[PDB]
Amino acid sequence: MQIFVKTLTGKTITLEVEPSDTIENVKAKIQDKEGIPPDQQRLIWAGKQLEDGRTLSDYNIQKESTLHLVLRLR
Amino acid sequence: MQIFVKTLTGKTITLEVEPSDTIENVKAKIQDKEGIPPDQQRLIFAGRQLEDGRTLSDYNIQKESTLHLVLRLRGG
Repeated sequence: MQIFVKTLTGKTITLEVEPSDTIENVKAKIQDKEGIPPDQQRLIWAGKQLEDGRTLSDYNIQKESTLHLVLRLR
Repeated sequence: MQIFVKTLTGKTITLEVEPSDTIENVKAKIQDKEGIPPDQQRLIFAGRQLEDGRTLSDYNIQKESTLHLVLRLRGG
């Protein structure tokens, strides 16, 4: 299925994912498409930071859902 | 000075801060007003998750700026 990942800087990308994809999986796909290291990525849904071991389905993230992405640089 | 803190779920508050306040200091103020423990807070400005030990001045966060608050809690 397709989801959207938007930064808070106005940048939007599409991703092809599966409901059973883990958040860690999704970060890997974002690295593949955009080059952003997973260690920097924090994905956000329902106002909160998602956990690497949980799946999209776990959070009721469905087709055409929009996630937020913010970056931690340290 | 005044800044705004907004969640990504439509909740907004005002906070009185100083430029020399660290992000950690800001989290303490949010806990004072909202009851949210600092470790459950993440603050965002211009797409960047802010580091706890740096200041509002370090990030060029000026009066009437908006910070985004993202929550962080195991299982949710």
